[PDB]
Amino acid sequence: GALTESQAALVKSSWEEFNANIPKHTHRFFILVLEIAPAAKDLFSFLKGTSEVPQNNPELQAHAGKVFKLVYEAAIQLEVTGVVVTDATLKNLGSVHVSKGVADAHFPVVKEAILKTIKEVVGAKWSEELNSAWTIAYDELAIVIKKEMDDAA
Ligand code: HEM
Ligand SMILES: [C-]#N
Repeated sequence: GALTESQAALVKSSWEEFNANIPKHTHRFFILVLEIAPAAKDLFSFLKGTSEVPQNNPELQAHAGKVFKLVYEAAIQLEVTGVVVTDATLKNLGSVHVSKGVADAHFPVVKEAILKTIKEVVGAKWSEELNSAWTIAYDELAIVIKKEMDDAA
């Protein structure tokens, strides 16, 4: 699909829609995660010892926000420039994932959790053209972090 001026326009628009509700979209995101894979719970410091996913935990919200911002930034960067740029941040990211016991097969878990989360976020405006646009942008960013993990291991 590439990322036409028209496709980028579509990702920006849908991300703005996500940020518009962090405590919701972020708790939803962790539930979609634990749906696709329950065992994942022991990983998160703020999930351990708990029985259910905390709904107003600042640690949790700050965490999941950061995750979606990163995927959006990635899509624009693709339309403008044609690529995703690796920086200091993406590299520190890669370190912390390894400390915490995270692997590559974990990644389609967090992807589907995000496509599903955005399908839920844009509702009827959903198009093939848009699905195609977020899919392209995750894939392209995941490719970059997995790259930094393997490097932190
Ligand atoms: C493109 C995809 C992904 C993005 C953009 C992303 C982003 C992030 C960010 C920004 C942090 C916090 C770093 C800090 O400031 O110290 C983090 C922490 C973490 N991530 Fe991810 N991540 C991705 C995929 C995954 C996957 C697939 C898993 C496995 C389920 C995972 C598990 C964790 C855990 C356990 C922590 C530590 C949280 C703690 O105990 O406090 N991440 N991630
Ligand atoms: C990352 N969650």
